[PDB]
Amino acid sequence: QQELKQAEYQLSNARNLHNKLTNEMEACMRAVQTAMKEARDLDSAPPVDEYITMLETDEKELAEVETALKLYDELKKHYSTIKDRALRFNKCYICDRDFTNQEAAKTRLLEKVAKRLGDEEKKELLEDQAAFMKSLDILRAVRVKYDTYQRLSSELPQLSREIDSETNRREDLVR
Amino acid sequence: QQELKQAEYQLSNARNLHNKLTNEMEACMRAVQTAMKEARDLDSAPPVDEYITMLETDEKELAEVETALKLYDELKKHYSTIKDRALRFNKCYICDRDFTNQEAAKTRLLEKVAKRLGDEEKKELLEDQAAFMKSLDILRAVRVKYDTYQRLSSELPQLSREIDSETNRREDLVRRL
Amino acid sequence: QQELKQAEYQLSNARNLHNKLTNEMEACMRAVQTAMKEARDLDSAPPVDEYITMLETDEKELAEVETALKLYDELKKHYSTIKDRALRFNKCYICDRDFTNQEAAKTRLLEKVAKRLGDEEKKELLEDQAAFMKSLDILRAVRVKYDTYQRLSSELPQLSREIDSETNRREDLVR
Amino acid sequence: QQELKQAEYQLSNARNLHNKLTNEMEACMRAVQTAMKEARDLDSAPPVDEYITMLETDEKELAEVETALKLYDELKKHYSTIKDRALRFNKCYICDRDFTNQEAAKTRLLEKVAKRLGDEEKKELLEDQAAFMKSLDILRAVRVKYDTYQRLSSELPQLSREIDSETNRREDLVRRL
Ligand SMILES: [Zn+2]
Ligand SMILES: [Zn+2]
Repeated sequence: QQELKQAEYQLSNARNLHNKLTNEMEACMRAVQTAMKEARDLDSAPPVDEYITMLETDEKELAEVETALKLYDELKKHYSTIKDRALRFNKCYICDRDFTNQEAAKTRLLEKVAKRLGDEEKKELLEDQAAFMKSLDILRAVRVKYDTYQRLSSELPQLSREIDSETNRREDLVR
Repeated sequence: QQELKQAEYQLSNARNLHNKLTNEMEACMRAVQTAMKEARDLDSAPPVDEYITMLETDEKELAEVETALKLYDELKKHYSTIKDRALRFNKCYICDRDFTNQEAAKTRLLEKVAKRLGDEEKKELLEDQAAFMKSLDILRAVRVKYDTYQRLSSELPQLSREIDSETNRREDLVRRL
Repeated sequence: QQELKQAEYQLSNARNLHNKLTNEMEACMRAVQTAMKEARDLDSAPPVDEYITMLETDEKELAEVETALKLYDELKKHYSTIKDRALRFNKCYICDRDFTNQEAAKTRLLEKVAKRLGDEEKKELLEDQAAFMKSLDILRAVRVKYDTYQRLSSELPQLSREIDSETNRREDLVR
Repeated sequence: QQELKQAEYQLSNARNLHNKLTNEMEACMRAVQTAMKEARDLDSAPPVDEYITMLETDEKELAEVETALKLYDELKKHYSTIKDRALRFNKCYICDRDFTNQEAAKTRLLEKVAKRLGDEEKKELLEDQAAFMKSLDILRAVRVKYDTYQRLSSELPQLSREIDSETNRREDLVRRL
């Protein structure tokens, strides 16, 4: 008799805890699926297990375009010193030979370096940086909801074992 | 009085949980503090909430040396094509003028590109990439322990206020009875 | 008269040189006026000595937009670290207070920094840097021609006076 | 032979002009070499054609410290508005939350911002701006001398060929006697 009230109370606490934890897990899954759907502009939401890959892709695809942005800048520094020493000082930067009576060789150099540094590349990979940064921010915002979804996926079966064991304890304890 | 028995049972469970959760936050705190001490080889462990600044520091200091390595490679490609067109084809790559009877200017070019080349910059950037990646991995390993320490820092005051309220009810009600 | 032959000889050389140098000055003037017309996209070419003021105009208008580009990037780092901590770590970066039960204050922070992260300004002042660099290169290309025009404007009067002195010499030396 | 004496007269003028223009080139070279020595306080004068790298490096080292000064001022403006909203209105500028019953968090904000507000960095950037502008002005003062030395290095060999032709032809015209 006396401990059956504890067995019933424990089982009731564990049932209600499992229900509440399940609801929170489902909410986190919805939120993370909504983020995955909008982050890449998907027509239907992917499986929750795909968030880790979508986040790693974004973390890398952003780092790639940011390396490429500094790459363009450092190359454009070098090509500008080539053009400047030709225009300002009548000279090829690499071999330090002047262009006196050699205006065609100077013209060829300038027409070459002008084709090394168009602006449309910078426009495009700045648009890429903007899109990958937006997408990564959307996935970073739900990181803690995926992590709670993950730990609740380990905690709910452990609690369910406790519920089933206490259910059998109750079913025995009647006599 | 079954309602007082429930009130004492409800406070028991709460006090015991605040104990279990306090022990878990404190373990999380010791784990993240030792990881912070280890990651930067510190003489004593920093405050628990310096974790975010040194994680963000390692994330960006690693990204910097990885951009610098990729930059060095691209510059080394370009300078190699300059050296190669001078050695293989007797030409300056930029202006398309040969070095026939100009061996001193060819020599100059080659000595210049040889100074825009060198092992030490890649060697020491690779050591820095290895060091920041080690430090970042040590801090990333405890990310989940920092996040639970933080969530428990919200939950313990809420649970503590709930106990205080329950304790007051237990006091007021045992006086009534 | 041997020295009258020598006089008519050097007077003639000076006269022909004054012509040659006059034609070189005029060729330089037309080149720098053409550069000034195309550099700022003018309906008519300006006076030759407007060159130095519009050159140092382009030098400083370029330096301004390049400082503003570097400024925008540094500000965008600060605003991004503020956004990042709010999204990733649920804290305000400045005061180190979390947003638990305060998601309206978190939302206010994120909306405020988003209004500090627009790329229209970068798009526009990258067009400005491209435009001022083009005009500065056009004006830099003719710098040496302008400097020759300037030195010949000192030399031609000096030589002109020489001719006239040798003309008086010749006119005196006939008898 | 009047045509031979006209050829001797032409040769004499070219020879004397080459001498005059050579003396002018050497005067230009000396001036730019002493200016390069002065601009960076060098203990021996560099080769005349290093003038372009010295001018380009002075232009960019000046321009970057002038950008750094503008950077520091805009950062100091932003940090001043953070300090001011905390001191004057008891509030965090970023999140719009007051510091009532939170004066430790207010104190942390103010101490963090005080560690950004360092005036020594402006002193050092102004010292560097002063030094690079002095250096650049020394090199800009000799710009016209270097551009002169450069045009004369094209003209003297052309005139030297003309001499070598006329010195051959004079000797041919006395062989013709
Ligand atoms: Zn070349
Ligand atoms: Zn705040």
